[PDB]
Parts: sequence; C-alpha cells; structure tokens
Amino acid sequence: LSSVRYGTVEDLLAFANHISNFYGQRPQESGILLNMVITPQNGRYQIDSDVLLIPWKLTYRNGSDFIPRGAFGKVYLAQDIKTKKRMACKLIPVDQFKPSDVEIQACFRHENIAELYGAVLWGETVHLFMEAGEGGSVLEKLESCGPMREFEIIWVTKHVLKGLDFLHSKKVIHHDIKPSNIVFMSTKAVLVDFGLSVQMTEDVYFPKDLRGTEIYMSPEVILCRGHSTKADIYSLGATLIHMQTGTPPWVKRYPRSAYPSYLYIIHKQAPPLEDIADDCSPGMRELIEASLERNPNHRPRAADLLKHEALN
Ligand SMILES: c1ccc(-c2cc3c(cn2)ncc2ncn(-c4ccc5nc(NCCN6CCOCC6)sc5c4)c23)cc1
Repeated sequence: LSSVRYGTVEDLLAFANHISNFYGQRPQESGILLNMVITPQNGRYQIDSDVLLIPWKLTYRNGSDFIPRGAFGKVYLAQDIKTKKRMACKLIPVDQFKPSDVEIQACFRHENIAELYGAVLWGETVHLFMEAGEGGSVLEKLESCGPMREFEIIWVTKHVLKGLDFLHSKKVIHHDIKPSNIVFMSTKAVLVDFGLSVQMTEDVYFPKDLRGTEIYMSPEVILCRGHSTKADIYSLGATLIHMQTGTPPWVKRYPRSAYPSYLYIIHKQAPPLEDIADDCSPGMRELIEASLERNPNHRPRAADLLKHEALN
C-alpha cells in the first residue's frame, strides 16, 4: 500500500481494486510481486533506479500492422539492472487501471500462457511485469526469415492450441490472437497480451465495444450481437494464413487506404479461402478452412483441432 512487497494473487487483486477506488504528490513505490524478479535495495523495490525500462516496438516491413481496437497503455521491455533478467512491462496509467488487466494472467496459470510476475505503482503509472520470450514473436520470425514452413507452423499451432484449450476450459476469450501475441521460448510457443481478454459469465458473451485486431476478426465479433471462445479459433485461422503467406487474410486482395472498409469485407466475404497458400498440404488446408468456418457453432474447438490429422 505504501511500499512494494511480495504477495499472493489475493494481495495482488486487493491492490488492483484499491487503485480503481491524486497527482502532485512525491512518487513512491507500492504494489504486489507474485515472483521475486526485481532486486531489492535497502529493503525497498526502487524500479525507477534499479529497473531499466525501454519502449518495445516491433519493426513491421510488410501493410501487416493493425492497431488493436479498444487497446490502451504501452509495451516496454523491463530489465532488472542487477541480475540482467529480461521481462515484458505493460505500462497503464492510474485512471485507466482496473482489476481485469491482471485477473486472467494472475488466476489462470498454464505452460503455454505468459506468467504475471507482479504489479508496481510508481507515481502516475502502474507497471505490469510479465514473462518475456527470449526468442521473440512469430511476427518477428516472419518479418525476418519470411513465410514459415509447414512443420514450423504445426509446432507453433500445437502449442497455441494447448493455451487456447486451457483458456477456453476456464471460459476465457483471449480476444487478440495474432502472430505478434505468440512468442518463442527454448522449448515452447506462448500466448501474450491479455488486455482485451474477458471471462465469460454466461454461454454467450455480449461486448459493449468493438475490441481486437480487425484483420483477424471473425464475422460474429464485428456484428457485436454476441460471440464466444470460438472467436479465438477464427483468429488462429487468420494467423495461420499470416504464417504461411507472410501477410494476414484481407490485406493483399483489398489494399490499405485512408478510407478502410475491412469490417464490411469480412462480413460479406468470410472465410478468406482465397488468402490460403497455393502450396500447402491438403491436411493443412482442411485445418485452416475449418477454423475459419463462418458459423461459430460449426467451427471446431481447440480440443478438436489438437486431434486433427495435419498436426499428428
Ligand atoms: C503486452 C504485454 C506483454 C507482451 C509481450 C511481448 C513479447 C514477449 C512477452 N510479452 N516476449 C517476447 C517478444 N518479442 C517481441 N514481443 C513483442 C514486443 C512488443 C509488442 N507490442 C505489441 N503490440 C503493440 C500494441 N500494444 C498497444 C497497447 O496495448 C498492448 C498492445 S505485440 C508485441 C510483442 C515480445 C505483449 C503485449
């Protein structure tokens, strides 16, 4: 409350609720750390003096760069100067900070999901220290070495589906599955960015605002008339197209302009079966076109997709 301390998920959530309930006062540290990732100095965790914070920007070279709708804050690369340990840092202001920004990552832990290390308030900014992938993002790999080979896609898709299956079993819709939100580790691929993620109360989720990245959006998400976890499956299909072609589903056929109409194009023409790569196995084609299925009730679950012939 007055200083940064080590705590539980309960301590973390109690702090998040207090922040959501005064500028010009001396900036003092306060918050809860779930993991001991910041080296203390004189019995304090002084992130302003001991944590190296630099903006984390991705170099986009293909128009494969879409700003997420309803997104807030900034992504920074945080590094504890003493241990030289790298972490991701989601910087959110006090007024915009609410308990949903941490709830998913703090309560639901899985191998294919990025771990939440803690939340530190310093002045007017709340710092969300998270697990970082030492091997970069899927987008970085695509922009660097070009379109991915089928075996490399199968390896990533197997890991992504395990993380989706987990979140979908806990009734959580990720809402932003894109190559930039899938990162590489030494033995796995992990899902990041839980800012747009919601926990489902009932069988159908009714959004108040249109949130997410437009090119990977399903036809039911654009409509805002209700959707479920199946929305993430369409987005996976859209990322699968991005992985094998080097560009997301609609960008090539319908170029980028100051007057875009992608929400209309997806609604009138989805699934993007024309954007699927010409040189891909019949099994892999079958996997993509089923995940892009127009009707969410006829689209497979993450558990069904893991059992597919292409992956095995
Ligand atoms: C939120 C919190 C943490 C991460 C994150 C990124 C990682 C990582 C672990 N975690 N491990 C390795 C890695 N190699 C590159 N990246 C990387 C770096 C920056 C980056 N920015 C992205 N999006 C820009 C849009 N912002 C707008 C504000 O709201 C959030 C989204 S995706 C993205 C991905 C990463 C991502 C988002």
